[PDB]
Parts: sequence; C-alpha cells; structure tokens
Amino acid sequence: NDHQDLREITKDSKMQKLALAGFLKKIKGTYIESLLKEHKLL
Repeated sequence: NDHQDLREITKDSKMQKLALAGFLKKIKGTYIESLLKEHKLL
C-alpha cells in the first residue's frame, strides 16, 4: 500500500524539501541511484 500525492505549481521551499526528501529516500531502490553515481551528481 501507498499514497502518491498530487504535483502542481508550488515553488514554496518547504514543499520543495518534501519533494527532495521523498526523492532522497527512493534513490536507494530506484534507477536514479545509477544515474547519480555514473553522472557523478552525488
């Protein structure tokens, strides 16, 4: 089970930190980890 929240136009720093948080976790079990390692983004 899960709940994927809706995305619209919001440049509020806290909302961006929520976006960044969920990003930072999902990295460990998504293809994006590979991209960040290979492209040296991390």
